Amino acid sequence: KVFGRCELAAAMKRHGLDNYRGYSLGNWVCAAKFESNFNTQATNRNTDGSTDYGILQINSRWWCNDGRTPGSRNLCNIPCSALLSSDITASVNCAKKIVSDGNGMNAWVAWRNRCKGTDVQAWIRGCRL
Ligand SMILES: CC(=O)N[C@@H]1[C@@H](O)[C@H](O)[C@@H](CO)O[C@@H]1O
Ligand SMILES: [Cl-]
Ligand SMILES: [Cl-]
Ligand SMILES: [Cl-]
Ligand SMILES: [Cl-]
Ligand code: NA
Repeated sequence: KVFGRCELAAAMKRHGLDNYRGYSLGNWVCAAKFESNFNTQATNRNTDGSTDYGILQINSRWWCNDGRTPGSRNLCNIPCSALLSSDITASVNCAKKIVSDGNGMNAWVAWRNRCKGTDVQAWIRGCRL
């Protein structure tokens, strides 16, 4: 599923992402825009053999199990395919664990390079919420 910008903002807010760990909703919408272009089915292979999954491009190196990243962790205790569902519940719950691990949203390379320090509120402008 490819979300609309305001559709995704609503779903993230319903699942309690808005200001989670101090990150306003626009931060999460911006991150998903640049990690996946709002596509819950996005996947990308990393150079070390791991893979990033779903609308927030969560990495199998640490967070999910895909059966093909030897030596990795599954800290969210989910199959990576659960991060590709049209329902973002699993991605949100895993993102809450990631952002709580001490580094905040710097765990998302696209947020760090393309959202951090910008006017992220622009990403929820015009949505009802
Ligand atoms: C929280 C998380 O899994 N972030 C990943 C990061 O691990 C990876 O290096 C990158 C590759 O483009 O995509 C995502 O930002
Ligand atoms: Cl915001
Ligand atoms: Cl594995
Ligand atoms: Cl949803
Ligand atoms: Cl922080
Ligand atoms: Na893993």
